[PDB]
Amino acid sequence: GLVPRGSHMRIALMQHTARPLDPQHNLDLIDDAAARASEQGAQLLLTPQLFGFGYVPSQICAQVSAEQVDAARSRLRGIARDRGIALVWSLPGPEGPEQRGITAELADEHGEVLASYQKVQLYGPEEKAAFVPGEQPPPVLSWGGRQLSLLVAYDVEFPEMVRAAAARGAQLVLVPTALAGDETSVPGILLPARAVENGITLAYANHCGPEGGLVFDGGSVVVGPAGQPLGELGVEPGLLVVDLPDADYLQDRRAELHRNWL
Amino acid sequence: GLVPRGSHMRIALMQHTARPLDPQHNLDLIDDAAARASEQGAQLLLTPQLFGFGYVPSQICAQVSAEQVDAARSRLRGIARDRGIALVWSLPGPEGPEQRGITAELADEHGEVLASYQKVQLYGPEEKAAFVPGEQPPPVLSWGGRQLSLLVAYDVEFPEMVRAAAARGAQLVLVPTALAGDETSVPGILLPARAVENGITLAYANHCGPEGGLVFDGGSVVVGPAGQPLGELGVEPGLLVVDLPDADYLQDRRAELHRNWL
Repeated sequence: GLVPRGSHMRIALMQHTARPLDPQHNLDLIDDAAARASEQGAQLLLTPQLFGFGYVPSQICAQVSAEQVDAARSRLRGIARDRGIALVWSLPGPEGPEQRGITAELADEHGEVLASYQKVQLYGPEEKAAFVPGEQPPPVLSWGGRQLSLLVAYDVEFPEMVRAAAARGAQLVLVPTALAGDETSVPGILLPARAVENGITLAYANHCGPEGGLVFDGGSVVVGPAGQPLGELGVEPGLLVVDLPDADYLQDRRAELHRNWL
Repeated sequence: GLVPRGSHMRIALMQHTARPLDPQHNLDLIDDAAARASEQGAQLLLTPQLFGFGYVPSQICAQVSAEQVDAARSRLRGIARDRGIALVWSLPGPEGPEQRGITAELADEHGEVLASYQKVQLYGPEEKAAFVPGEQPPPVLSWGGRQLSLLVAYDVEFPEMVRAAAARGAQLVLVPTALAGDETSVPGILLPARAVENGITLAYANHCGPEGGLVFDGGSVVVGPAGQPLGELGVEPGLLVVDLPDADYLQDRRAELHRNWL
């Protein structure tokens, strides 16, 4: 509907089912979403974890080459530019299959890659066998008038990962994910706390429906600093569009002691 | 009602209003609660932050001597022994008024003090003016067949404080508190996450009603490892009695990186 008059930020989250090992199908879905989000006045689209090749870690390790990942990455840079919308995607990283991790990248509407991040907290034995964990803290960068940051999936369930972003100035944390198994506690209990305990907004974009032997939960959501859903989806495919509004835990935490007690 | 047949743990939480600077009145209330919890088969009673002198930090600094704190502490050890119930209380620490912090202590049913902890995360300028912050991590100790730990009030709102306890083996974290101002996000949003993200149980005992110029929220609650309230109170005085049931975030967290990124 009409954008708020001021200077403001409208984001979109793509929730959909990917087909394993079919990047032309999955990237076409991303392109469709990018066009629809831009038409609705969104300035950025967040898409889910490993959407381009499907959430199939062992198959990605066995079957998807670095040249194939690069071809999908160039296509995605192309969609950000061609649809004139900033885009956050998540693919395998650019190294060989035995060296790369799971990453998220943000390209601006000119297609320039502003930030790349490698998932630090791999989930379960198949991810750990298929991917190398990241060793770097989450990036934080100005975009659209706020400080954005990236994390991936299981990362957000650790308070330490969100705090690492908020410590570097993050105000809006964008999280591609792939969560199955009817795990309501992640978006229902953990996400609202990560928002409140840092005073930030988080956007969480999941797959939904049957894919690669799992049934994904959907439940994509944007949670504001009071832990309230600003918008949310259920279990069906959908494009969530949200207008964002413009204790001091982050000052008060005794970080020099906390660091010694983890 | 009848205790479960096995080896099991039944705890009680005292939620009530204290009178500022009137330890004979407030400690009598604790004694009443201890007797009632023991009669109902509870093995431990958790009571709220600074209940013995009321939640009045600046007045405690100005008016309550170390000899007066010690006299209340001996009375409380006496109630644990005489009512035959383990007791967790929270008083000013034992040093002079300008050196002491806010503490929580656990005495067993024999009146032996098993653990003492000094609140690390002071809340707001009046606490910071009246008390010295603690510098030690939360204690964790076997009692009743589980590993118990102590934190105080604002501590629990920092994920790092609960993680410090769970890292040392805590399974049941006991939290005297004093929270006013209709701050629903603490027990509604933060506590359930602290339980889920560590896989622990937390018990949270607040004041309620008008006291020292504030109106306390009540909302005392025991939350289990799925983030569900096992029992909970509203805004009126009450004695909550709960029978406790008998992802691996704690193994998976990359603590050596997290410690560098806080």
